[PDB]
Amino acid sequence: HMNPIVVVHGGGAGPISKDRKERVHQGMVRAATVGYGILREGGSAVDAVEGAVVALEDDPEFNAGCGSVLNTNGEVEMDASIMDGKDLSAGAVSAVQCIANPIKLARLVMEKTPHCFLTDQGAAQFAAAMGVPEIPGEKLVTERNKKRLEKEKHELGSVGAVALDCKGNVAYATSTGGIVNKMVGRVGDSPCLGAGGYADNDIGAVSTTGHGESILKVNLARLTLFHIEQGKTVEEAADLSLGYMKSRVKGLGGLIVVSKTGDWVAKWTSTSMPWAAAKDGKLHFGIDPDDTTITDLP
Amino acid sequence: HMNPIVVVHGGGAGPISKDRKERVHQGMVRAATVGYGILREGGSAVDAVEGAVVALEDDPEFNAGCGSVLNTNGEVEMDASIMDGKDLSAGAVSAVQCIANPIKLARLVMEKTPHCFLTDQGAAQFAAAMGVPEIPGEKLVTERNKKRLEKEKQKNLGSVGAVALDCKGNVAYATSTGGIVNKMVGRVGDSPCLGAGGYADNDIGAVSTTGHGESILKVNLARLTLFHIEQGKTVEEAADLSLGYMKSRVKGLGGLIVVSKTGDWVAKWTSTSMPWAAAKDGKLHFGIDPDDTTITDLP
Ligand code: NA
Ligand code: NA
Repeated sequence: HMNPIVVVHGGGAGPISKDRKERVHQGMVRAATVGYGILREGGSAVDAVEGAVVALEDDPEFNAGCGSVLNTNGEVEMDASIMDGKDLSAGAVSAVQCIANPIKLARLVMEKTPHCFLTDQGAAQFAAAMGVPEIPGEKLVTERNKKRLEKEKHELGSVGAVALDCKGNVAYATSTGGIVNKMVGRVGDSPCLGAGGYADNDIGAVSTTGHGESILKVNLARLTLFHIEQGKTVEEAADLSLGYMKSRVKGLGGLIVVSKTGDWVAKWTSTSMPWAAAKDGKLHFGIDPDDTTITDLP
Repeated sequence: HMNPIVVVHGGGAGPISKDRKERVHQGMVRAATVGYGILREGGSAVDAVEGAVVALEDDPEFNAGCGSVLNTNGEVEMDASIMDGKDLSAGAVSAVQCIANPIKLARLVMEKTPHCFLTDQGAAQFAAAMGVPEIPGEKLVTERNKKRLEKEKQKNLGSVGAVALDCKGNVAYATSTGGIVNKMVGRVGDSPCLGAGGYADNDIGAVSTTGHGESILKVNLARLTLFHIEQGKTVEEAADLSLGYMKSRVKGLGGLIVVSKTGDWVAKWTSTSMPWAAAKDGKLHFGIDPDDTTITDLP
């Protein structure tokens, strides 16, 4: 049987201050631990990435769940998606408001409905009948996010995880608040199968982050896979696809990928992308290029 | 300069009833002629795909705008998307109501925002603010469809779209749908979603798709087709393969239309029927079933 692995990422974004790097280090290791945990018990690729993403949704350092950036109206409107490489079963939501964990609801969409994509008010109604707790806006809002909003007015990207399990299934999960002063009801790549992620057992899985208009226009995650189906290393593929994204539509960001045969990589063309990976009891972490650290992980 | 072409498609599903065939014909004809009149007057491919799909939106006989299916509480919710092949520029709208032309609203998203994709109340607000009219939601609601919803109490009647190659060698697609009848509030399918409902790139071509929304999304059918044309596959060979893999892998059935950078084109489907029409070299081709392909002169 396979050796399981989880890979996680934060924003493919600008350079991050070195106090915020510490809470970022700890948050990444956390999400990674919840996913590896579940795996190491022979659990599924789907639950692990869901585990991991959920831990970054509940952390206000990251641009997903609580700590989601604010739209034009200073409100949190969130996107998330999930996919299982075995059946290509999938679930997603756009523009959801007033809940803790948009990624759970994507998973609720994947397994309770014969659809794959619910948005704004219809997602919010599905939530009610699944009894998702509806909570006030402020509980997701951080004082940092109000400040940053007046900055781009008076003139931290997606989060995600990929996994391979001890059975050989892969999955991806993605979630985000979108972007600062985004138009109302703006939908990013994070809920667009192929763009914000893809998962196929006969290939591998990918979670992306960056400029989401760019990402959607090149189908960045499925493109990364196209390079692997042509038999490139995982490294090369990400580099062709990220490299295509730069040269064709002037777009920066990054992605994490795991192929069906065990290998995995975290690459980016933006400045920094927090990331972590947990395989064989070692944990791999980093933010800036060629700055990795390996630790041990129970 | 290349000879321009435009292909249009209706929904890719079960057989049409005799009483509708000539109605569907009249729709496909006017939508293709319209689009090719844009291409006759030096028009852009984006302009060509847009107008051919407005036709279909306007026509009560097709599942988009006027005549879209109803969701489970009896209302119309519409998705559309459009893409410029030159710079990969795009716009999309999901779950929109009470506007007459969603494809037209998708165009404004591409043109007049920092964003590729808008949804729901956001989309209402943006349409309203850009001078798009409000129309009683009752006007998109037709009789044929009321009897489908009550009866269902799900049928995948489909989507309409278009692809075009304009005289400069630019490609484009537009896809629009009312979706699957009886749907949950807020269900979005393949049509607004780039790489699935359609994809356009000057480097390879343009595709638009129809069928079961969820399956086209899963295998990313439009982009998947263009991957194979990249590999050497002809437009017919790639449609075969991309549609075969959706059939084997997820057991979805649909159709597509595709036009290459050279102006090679095909209509292909694995569903029983798919209304399609093309205009090219002063000629108007049209089928619904396999082998019925008529080819009359276009004046
Ligand atoms: Na968060
Ligand atoms: Na119509």
